[PDB]
Amino acid sequence: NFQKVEKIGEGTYGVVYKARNKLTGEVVALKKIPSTAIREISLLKELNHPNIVKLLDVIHTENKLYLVFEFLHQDLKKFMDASALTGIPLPLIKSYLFQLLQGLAFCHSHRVLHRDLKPQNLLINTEGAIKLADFGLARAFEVVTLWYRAPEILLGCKYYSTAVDIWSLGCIFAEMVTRRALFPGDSEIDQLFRIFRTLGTPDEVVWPGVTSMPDYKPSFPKWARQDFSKVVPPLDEDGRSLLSQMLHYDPNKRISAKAALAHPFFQDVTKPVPHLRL
Ligand SMILES: CC(C)c1cnn2c(NCc3ccccc3)cc(NC[C@@H]3CCNC[C@H]3O)nc12
Repeated sequence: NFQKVEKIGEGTYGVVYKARNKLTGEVVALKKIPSTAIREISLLKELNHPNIVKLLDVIHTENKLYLVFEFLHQDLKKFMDASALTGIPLPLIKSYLFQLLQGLAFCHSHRVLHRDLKPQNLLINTEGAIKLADFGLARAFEVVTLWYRAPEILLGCKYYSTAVDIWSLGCIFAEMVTRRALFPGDSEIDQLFRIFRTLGTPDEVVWPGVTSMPDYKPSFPKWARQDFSKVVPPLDEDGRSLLSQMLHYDPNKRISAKAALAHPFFQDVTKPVPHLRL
């Protein structure tokens, strides 16, 4: 029912093609991937928001799974690699952050988490919109990147909360601003140790219950924190204050997406259009 145009990427969950529906003329992203997955995925069809890549259809046929998504022309990694010499301008960074926080406040209010936010999962159009892609696919179901993984996941917490998406988004914010990934780990311990080196080794004072976590070891080295002004210059004081609340160790103290939308950093938010080369 779909004509493959080109290979657009390769996810955890299978390979993705830009495709054309032969009956409608519609251009879509076709992703080819147990009764349990079916019901979860079908619940995603109703989870609709302008800052979430629209799931158009779930095609369970000939004992196979295809997800048909809205197509967007560009991802945030490629826009960042392409914006490398001058950086993404601040008003655009802020507008993308604000829109992503809208999409997360939406999903989280419906008790749906992403779990794997990353620049390659954040898709942009020519209208200045940014959208979350693959929402809900990790709960429904190449080396997987760890750079955006929240410390409670890395510490083996089995029951992650919406706080894990705020951490990832925090990491992406820092990266848009500095033009470098914040925590580029290449293994779980390297990832954890890069977080500790920047934010301090967490203890019982900043994160109660931490030393009881499954993969916590008393033997972790103990590094002191660094100042956000060393970590993300040239971000201003409001952006630094928001980021630090998005990067709180304790997931219970981490700001929510809805509180983050009220933060003074967003007082002058606007919706710029990007210069996009397609
Ligand atoms: C949510 C999906 C299925 C969708 C809709 N548009 N789009 C684009 N568009 C950006 C793009 C366009 C042309 C060439 C490369 C990338 C890229 C893309 N890449 C797939 C990766 C692997 C699976 N999960 C999402 C992403 O990490 N997935 C999607």
